[PDB]
Amino acid sequence: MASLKEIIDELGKQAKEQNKIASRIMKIKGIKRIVVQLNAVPQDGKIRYSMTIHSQNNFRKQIGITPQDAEDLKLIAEFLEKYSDFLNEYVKFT
Amino acid sequence: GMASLKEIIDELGKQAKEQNKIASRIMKIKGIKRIVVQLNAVPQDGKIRYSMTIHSQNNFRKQIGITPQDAEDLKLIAEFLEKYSDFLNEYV
Repeated sequence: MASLKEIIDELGKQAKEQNKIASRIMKIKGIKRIVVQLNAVPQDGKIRYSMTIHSQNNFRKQIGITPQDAEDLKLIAEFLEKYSDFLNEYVKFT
Repeated sequence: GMASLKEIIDELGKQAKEQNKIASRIMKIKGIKRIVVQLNAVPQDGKIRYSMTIHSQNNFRKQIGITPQDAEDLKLIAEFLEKYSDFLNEYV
């Protein structure tokens, strides 16, 4: 896995050089469906960086995240685990 | 608890059937600050199927679809954010 610095630097150059958003799907060990991207976003004559999560089935639907979202993500995982058997048995998902 | 969630699920299906639309309810998860879970009752040709989506509370269009099987992915994302917190907070 590349360092966060190696990623930010490369995307920043791409964004500056191409004057567009440059993104990379992050390779995080064990993450199988949810996609995590780093984005270099040109704005106000400089480059800004963001981290976003997506499905592998629609990238335009996304949530921007920061370390401050860590607890929320864990609480959601805990909810899913708590009710996993119930939901899988009681409802048909689409 | 499960008993409440069961009733919420049935009532959400009823609403979707009666109002001819997707009906949604935000799940009551204690301690959430920003990213909330929504249950959706989705009509498909006289059957109700369900979906779950997570959203930013400050902008519900910012969302992704999830299932119970995604618990591990969410924990791994959280753990990544924790491990690299200092760098991310400074350079994001």
